[PDB]
Amino acid sequence: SNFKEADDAIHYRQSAFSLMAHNFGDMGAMLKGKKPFDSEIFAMRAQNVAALSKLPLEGFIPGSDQGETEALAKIWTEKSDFDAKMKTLQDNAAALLLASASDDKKLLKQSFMQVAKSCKGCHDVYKKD
Amino acid sequence: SNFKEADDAIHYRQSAFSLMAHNFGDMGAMLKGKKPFDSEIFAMRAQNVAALSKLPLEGFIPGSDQGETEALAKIWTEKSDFDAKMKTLQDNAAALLLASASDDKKLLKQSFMQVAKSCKGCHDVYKKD
Ligand code: HEC
Ligand code: HEC
Repeated sequence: SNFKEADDAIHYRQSAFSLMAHNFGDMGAMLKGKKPFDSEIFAMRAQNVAALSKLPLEGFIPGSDQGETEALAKIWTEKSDFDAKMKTLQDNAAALLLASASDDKKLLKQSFMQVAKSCKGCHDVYKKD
Repeated sequence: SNFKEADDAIHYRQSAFSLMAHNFGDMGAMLKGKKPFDSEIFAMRAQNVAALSKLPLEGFIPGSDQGETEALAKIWTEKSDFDAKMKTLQDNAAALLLASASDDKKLLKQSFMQVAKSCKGCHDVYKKD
């Protein structure tokens, strides 16, 4: 295994998701007008989200559904669909990174919403209530 | 500020460092023979370390030296030198990513050691004992 104990795998994936959320939420705040929009900071965030999105799958090792985690056990009996949702997150984050190189606000919002749908769609099925 | 409270900034930088350490340590384990060396996994790790190294500086916001943190207060009275160490970490991680595209083991070890010196050199000065 890549981790000494199961708790290390849980902490790893949780930390990657938390960092993803900070960067993704800053993009959302800018698009929603909650803070000033800045195209360079937006692109920096999109790069961070794309890089961070490659990290958490590693942490979903067998046997790491016990203890202090919000990951449902059915992740590991439906692992093919789970992995496919994670892969789609990657593609969507790559599209948002590409969109961040342009200044078309509607295309930015559209690409952002596709990533957001990836986050929520996986959570609704595979994260504890 | 990019963070709602100081504890959020602390958690952010701590999480980025923790993820960096997992990826960096896997490269070290492979170079030291503690686990089988794999050039593709090594390159994946080098990319992750380079991406993650761009994240933690954001978290060192003014006033976030109180509470549950190992960051010393002198980070903020010596912030120029601190930032310069972080920038050098970036350059070193970029060099290790470039080295990971080749199969020269001595050059890989040399580039890895330069990053490791960045980690320890900053810790020795700016992280609590
Ligand atoms: C499945 C394919 C997921 C996708 C895509 C995204 N997330 Fe998620 N997330 C998932 C799980 C199974 C869990 C629980 C992990 C655990 O071990 O507890 C999470 C958790 C989070 C969290 C909380 C992290 C923590 O501090 O404990 C956050 C903030 C989070 N996820 C955010 C997030 C965002 C912003 C996403 C899209 C950009 C996203 N996740 C995708 C499963 C999946
Ligand atoms: C200064 C310029 C640093 C460089 C370069 C690196 N690190 Fe570091 N690290 C630094 C500080 C000030 C702190 C304390 C942060 C806090 O708020 O507590 C840390 C902390 C860590 C940790 C512990 C994280 C945690 O879970 O709390 C780790 C595992 C860590 N740092 C690893 C690490 C590695 C592997 C580095 C090089 C690749 C590296 N850091 C560079 C300051 C600095």
